[PDB]
Amino acid sequence: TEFRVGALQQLLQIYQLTSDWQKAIEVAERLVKLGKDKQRIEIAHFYCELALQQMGNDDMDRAMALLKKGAAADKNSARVSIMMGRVYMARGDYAKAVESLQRVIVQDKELVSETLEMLQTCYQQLGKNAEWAEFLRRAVEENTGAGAELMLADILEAREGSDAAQVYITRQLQRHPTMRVFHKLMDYHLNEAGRAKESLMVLRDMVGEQVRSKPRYRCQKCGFTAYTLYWHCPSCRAWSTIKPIRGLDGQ
Amino acid sequence: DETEFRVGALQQLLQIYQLTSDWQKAIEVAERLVKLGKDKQRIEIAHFYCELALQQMGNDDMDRAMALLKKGAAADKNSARVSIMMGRVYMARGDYAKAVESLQRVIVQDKELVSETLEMLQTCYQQLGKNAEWAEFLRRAVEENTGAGAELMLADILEAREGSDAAQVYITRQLQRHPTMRVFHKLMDYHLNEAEGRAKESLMVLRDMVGEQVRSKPRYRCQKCGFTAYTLYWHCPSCRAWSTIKPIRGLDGQ
Ligand SMILES: [Zn+2]
Ligand SMILES: [Zn+2]
Repeated sequence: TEFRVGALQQLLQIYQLTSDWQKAIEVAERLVKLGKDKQRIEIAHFYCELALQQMGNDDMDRAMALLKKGAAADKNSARVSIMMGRVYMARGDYAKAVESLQRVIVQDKELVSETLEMLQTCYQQLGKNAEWAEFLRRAVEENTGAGAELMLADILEAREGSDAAQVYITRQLQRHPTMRVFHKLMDYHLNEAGRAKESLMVLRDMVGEQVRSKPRYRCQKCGFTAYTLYWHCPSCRAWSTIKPIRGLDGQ
Repeated sequence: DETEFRVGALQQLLQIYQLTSDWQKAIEVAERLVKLGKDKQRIEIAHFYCELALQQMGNDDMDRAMALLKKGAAADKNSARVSIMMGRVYMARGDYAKAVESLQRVIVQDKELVSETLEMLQTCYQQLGKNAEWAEFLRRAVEENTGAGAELMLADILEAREGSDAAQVYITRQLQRHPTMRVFHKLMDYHLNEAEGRAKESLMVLRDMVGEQVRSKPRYRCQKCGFTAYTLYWHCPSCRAWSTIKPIRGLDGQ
């Protein structure tokens, strides 16, 4: 309908700036039927933002209703799976929280790293700590990143000591080299007491400065970078474009 | 119009000829588009010549290749690839004086490719006995942030005069001013050199792991499509662009 699509697109952008998510859905729904299948992705995020402000009213069940509408809009949205997970955890339904959250593996494998702080407090309190270490082991070799590698490395330093963990990360750091796991060299720093002990911790600190100063996430549209995760990019105003930085300088 | 139709047909011939490595036929079509007003083709014309000069360099015909390179220089005054290939031609003919001249034109044509000229220039300056001027060129190159290759080159030269310690404090300075895994790797070698006692074994295994990443990581990336490569490809196998592959800058690279 020519100029009418332009007016909707503007209205759609302005309604997100004014954090008017319900109005943003109305405009986005019209664009979906006008041929803009890409706004399907953004409608699910709008239900996620609506649900977020329903959680601030404690109406956790109305929030869960918004998330199911969001899942209806985007089956592949990993954000709805994470938020439905937080709900099932709030209710103590730790089994259903693992059934979602693990949906992220099929939805966006670059975001499985985000479901690991939860799913840990889910396997714990479900009584399945051994099944958890198997999940991490199957996640590290599936290449989830330095996050899963170090969560697994912690479990072993407590089950089998500081010596069997040093030999573990050495093998994994070959298979998947990353500067963060190399920093875990403290394992060598637990020994060695001469002139080189005073030569090795200076090398570690150099690595340590880079581990904390280097950003953790980058937008795939523009170059935006941050230490935490954003669903909406504060530079190009896109959705689902910020993923963890994969590489030596990252995870 | 009738001219816009003919332009579109030349572009189709130029595409088919690039794709078949028919550089001679590609130059003919490209020269026609230049006549019509598409001057940006002169960039593709110089690469077409450099592909031909690469054919003649494979038959030890340095005079035929240098003739083609002069034609490429005439099409593209700014092609840094021409300057480098004329360095290889002068150097095989023993003309090390002229080799420095064309290789150094890269500083103007494409500052991101100067690191690709350092090893031949180091060879040109030792053959002329101008090893002291090479050091001055390198200090200027390190300060203009040419890369870890220049930083490491200057660090061997700084050892050939004042040894360790003196070269180390320079590297630790450059490492802080410009962190790279590669320079970090060299800093590790300075810390075990003249420093055995079961901690060297701890450091030596860490230095190997770093060096294992230095020898095996790709150093080049296409700026247009992000394709990475171990060699400097002038024609990007992925997106087929010309002179988009540059050395990877950063921690992962120079
Ligand atoms: Zn962005
Ligand atoms: Zn490319």
